[PDB]
Amino acid sequence: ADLEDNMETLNDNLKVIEKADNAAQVKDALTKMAAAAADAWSATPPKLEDKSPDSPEMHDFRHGFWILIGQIHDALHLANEGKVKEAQAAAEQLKTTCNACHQKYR
Amino acid sequence: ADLEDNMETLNDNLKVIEKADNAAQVKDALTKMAAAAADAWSATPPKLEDKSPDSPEMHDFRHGFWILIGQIHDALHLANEGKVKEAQAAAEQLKTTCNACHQKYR
Ligand code: HEM
Ligand code: HEM
Ligand SMILES: [Cl-]
Ligand SMILES: [Cl-]
Ligand SMILES: [Cu+2]
Ligand SMILES: [Cu+2]
Repeated sequence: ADLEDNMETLNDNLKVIEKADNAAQVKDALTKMAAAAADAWSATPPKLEDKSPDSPEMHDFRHGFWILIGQIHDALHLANEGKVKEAQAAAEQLKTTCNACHQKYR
Repeated sequence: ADLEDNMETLNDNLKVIEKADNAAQVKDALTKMAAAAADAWSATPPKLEDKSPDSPEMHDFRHGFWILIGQIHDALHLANEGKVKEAQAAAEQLKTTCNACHQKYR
């Protein structure tokens, strides 16, 4: 529930998806990711600790989780359509969204 | 952070949106809604208290917030395009997602 644990869950489940052999394994990992991002939403990263809760930076930080949550859902839908490799590929591409936030706020 | 508080935030800001006369009012209310939904993600509703956290019903409960969060985002994007009335209309139509969950799980 702290920001570290949420980030590990995100990281770990990205690796679970990469190594997965069926759609159920992918779905489970993706829902775990979504829950971690949702929980991360209310956090203040150390580098934005001096900004007000409703500053543009804090809004944008939260928006970074918003984008990720949408994209995790896109990958979930691919898995439900039986597109295992495509869902795995979509999950890998999530790193772009991971990195976008890290570059600004980590 | 309770399920009650989160539902009030959601309800109250839906009313703020309806009464809004500018884009900024609509944007702010929508982000507060998204934050409440994200926070509600980890909750177990009274009716699903005897179900396991990874039961289909619990996944579907969480999925209800997932759908809502995407739809709030859609309304947010309308506002950012300057389509204020359209964003207000989109926010009002969120109620069907509100009700979809209430019907199953409230
Ligand atoms: C699936 C996507 C993501 C993955 C796999 C991921 C992974 C990680 C990992 C493993 C760490 C700790 C290791 C390190 O700092 O070197 C970390 C830190 C961090 N992440 Fe992420 N992350 C993701 C998405 C995001 C997003 C979307 C945001 C912002 C909205 C974010 C914000 C941060 C911040 C602020 C830290 C530093 C934490 C601290 O120092 O307390 N991350 N991330
Ligand atoms: C913007 C849409 C929503 C609005 C305006 C809203 C509003 C409310 C309000 C005012 C209440 C308290 C009144 C009552 O219980 O009669 C409530 C309760 C509740 N809502 Fe919602 N809600 C929304 C979305 C959702 C969603 C998407 C879910 C499911 C994922 C959900 C699940 C629940 C549950 C389980 C309760 C009862 C909680 C308890 O008794 O402890 N709501 N909602
Ligand atoms: Cl911390
Ligand atoms: Cl499969
Ligand atoms: Cu879905
Ligand atoms: Cu957006």
